[PDB]
Amino acid sequence: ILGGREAEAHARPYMASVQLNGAHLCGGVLVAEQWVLSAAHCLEDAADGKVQVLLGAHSLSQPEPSKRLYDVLRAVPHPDSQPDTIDHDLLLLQLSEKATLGPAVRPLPWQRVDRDVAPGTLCDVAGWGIVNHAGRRPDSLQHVLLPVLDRATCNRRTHHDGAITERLMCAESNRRDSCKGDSGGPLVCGGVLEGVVTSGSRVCGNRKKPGIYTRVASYAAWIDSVLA
Amino acid sequence: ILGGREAEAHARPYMASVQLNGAHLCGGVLVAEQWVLSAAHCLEDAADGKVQVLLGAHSLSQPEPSKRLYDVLRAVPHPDSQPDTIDHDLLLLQLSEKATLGPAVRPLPWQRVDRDVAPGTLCDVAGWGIVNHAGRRPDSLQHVLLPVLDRATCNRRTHHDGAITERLMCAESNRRDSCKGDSGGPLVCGGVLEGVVTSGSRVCGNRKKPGIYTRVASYAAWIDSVLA
Repeated sequence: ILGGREAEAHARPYMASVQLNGAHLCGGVLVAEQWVLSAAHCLEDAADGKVQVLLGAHSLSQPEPSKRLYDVLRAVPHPDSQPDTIDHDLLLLQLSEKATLGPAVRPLPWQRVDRDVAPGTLCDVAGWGIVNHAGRRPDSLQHVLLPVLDRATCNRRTHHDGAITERLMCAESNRRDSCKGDSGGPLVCGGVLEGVVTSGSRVCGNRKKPGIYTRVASYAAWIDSVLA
Repeated sequence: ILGGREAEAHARPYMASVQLNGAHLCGGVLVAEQWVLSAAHCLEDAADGKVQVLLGAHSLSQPEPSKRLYDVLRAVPHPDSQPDTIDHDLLLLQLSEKATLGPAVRPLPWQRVDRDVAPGTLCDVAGWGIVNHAGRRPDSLQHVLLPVLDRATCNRRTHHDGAITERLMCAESNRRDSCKGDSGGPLVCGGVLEGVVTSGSRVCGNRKKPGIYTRVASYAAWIDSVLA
């Protein structure tokens, strides 16, 4: 997160860190007791090793009683994920067991009505991604409030040139923005999960290249079937 | 609503007024494009007449551009609802057509994870019910912030002595409370629907007799089956 602030201790209990051999790789959001939503491009770059999910954490390096690591039994793609759609694709991670819930670990309901978030709405993005362009990695969870950008403006030739489809949404990237290591993390509006960070190799903090989040309402039926 | 204040007009786009022969009878909450959640008893026990649900309203009498009346195609009470109890006091009403969504009309996501809300949590209840012990009714929507009360305290012999099932929850009622006409309406915590105001004769604003709300998380499977 660029131009953000350190989040409050464990104020976002659905927040997950998808890890690769014990190192933060991408964000994730706990969506059921045994399921975490993340970005497919995340698991693709998952080096060669043990993928695990860290729940109940604030600080990545300090011991905390709510911190718990789970193994991923499997990762379930959706119907039209292919070579070329992977940048903005979702992935459902199934934990080795049901997560122990409490004040520092709790699923977040997601939006199930396919209707766009009104432009200008302030949504919260959290993550342990890059904090400056030089690559400073934070220890504690960061977050920022970003206004939703209307798709029309996001698709201008000067911005994303028609690449933003009905399954994606944009947020302003004027200084404040999500970046490298924030992908797979939540975009929450009004206490409801509306999108998932799916940055890819996008430049950060450039107002002309707004942040991209794939809309979870678009995949509600699919999430439903796999969780049931 | 007792000890509340007038809610900011159309700030709660999911609020519905279940009406009987043109008058407000119960509160309700829009949970899908064509479905409204309410309390079974509030409807089932009343006098005969035409049932309609009013969406996009603030004032019950003044014309407003977002206001729309919908007929009900059918009502699906919970199967275990009985006239001699307040358990399973949920009712699903199917609108004659899909509601026209917009800034003032929008469904509210509900809790699907079974879980209890942490005691002390501040939840918002809104409704067109009685504003005083005399039985005065407001023209505009009112709301009040209530802290959730743990089940053990609520089940004390001095409070609701055993009556509160695992699928019921309470909220404090010390001079602030939901009351007659508020039944069927939403108890919202953190932007997500957690409870539905239960029907049942009970005094209002008495701190010794807390407000009882039906926990929607315990009925997720049933709700899902009717909405499919």
